[PDB]
Amino acid sequence: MNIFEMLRIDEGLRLKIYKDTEGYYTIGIGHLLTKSPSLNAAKSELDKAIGRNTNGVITKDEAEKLFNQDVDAAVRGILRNAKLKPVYDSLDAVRRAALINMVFQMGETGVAGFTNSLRMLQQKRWDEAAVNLAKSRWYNQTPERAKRVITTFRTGTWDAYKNL
Repeated sequence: MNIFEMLRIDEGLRLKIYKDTEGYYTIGIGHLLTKSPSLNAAKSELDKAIGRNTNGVITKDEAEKLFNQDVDAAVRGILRNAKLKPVYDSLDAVRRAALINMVFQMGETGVAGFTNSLRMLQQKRWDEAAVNLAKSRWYNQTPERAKRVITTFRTGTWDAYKNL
């Protein structure tokens, strides 16, 4: 398993504009288009994103190309972030995938806010950190996905995804 397969499981793949769990306009593999309520604002961001008149529908290839960029941007974001970088550097390869997953979902800013959890991860207190991460809107809102990510941090294995 790898970050790509992992995220592909957590986000799914949709070739037509859809609303995400928060009610926002999304397409492909969890690619947020706009927080705006206008389907029209969404289609416009979409076309700009793809470079063609999509009319709200994209191909598998287009979806994947957006996905590749988003993963790259997630990694680079962590590497540039002063709160995130040190945690990332401290982690083994599987857990690193878990931090990338959070960042792809909630943005750099969002994850950087999990101050206490970040400190625990850095200190390698797995169980403690898993408990702290669960005390969040994040866990409350998307508990199935949050549980898979948390288990990944707790065990350092891909068990939670081997199921799926």
